[PDB]
Amino acid sequence: PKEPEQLRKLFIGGLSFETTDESLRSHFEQWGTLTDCVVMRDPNTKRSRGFGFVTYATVEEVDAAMNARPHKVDGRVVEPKRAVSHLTVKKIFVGGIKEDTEEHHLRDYFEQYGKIEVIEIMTDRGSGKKRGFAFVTFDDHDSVDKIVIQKYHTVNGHNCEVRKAL
Ligand SMILES: CS(=O)(=O)N1CCC[C@@H]1CN
Repeated sequence: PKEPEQLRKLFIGGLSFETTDESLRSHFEQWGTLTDCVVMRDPNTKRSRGFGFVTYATVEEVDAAMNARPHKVDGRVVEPKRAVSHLTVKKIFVGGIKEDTEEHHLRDYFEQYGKIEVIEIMTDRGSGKKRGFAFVTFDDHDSVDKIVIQKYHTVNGHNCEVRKAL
């Protein structure tokens, strides 16, 4: 029961024009089995378009590669990102938390996706009452990318709606 291929791909931007299918594969095979690895090139000149993609056998292998950033590939720091579900942001909206969800609930849950920098539990401008949603800001976009492709998020017993923010 393999994870969907779309969830096992990493788009690699910022490639050296010298990077090849073979050299990109040799690099990223350090973090797992690669079922696909392509450098995008011009159809007429064969000159590199400066980006490519690798497909791992499992999602855990994608995580391993992302946790090994920064990647310097053939002398150039590249920019890996998970495939589109790119709106590259570090902040999420968390809705459906009602009035009893506190900072530590959100922190304890979301800290396993990435390093948290800000947690903002929203309150009513007039009364101070909790409005039932929050924003979490991480230090890096991959946390958010992992979060928003999950079907479900359960925090403080609530089934929450989570999406990318601004
Ligand atoms: C992640 S990487 O393979 O590009 N690279 C950067 C420094 C550590 C490692 C070299 N072994």
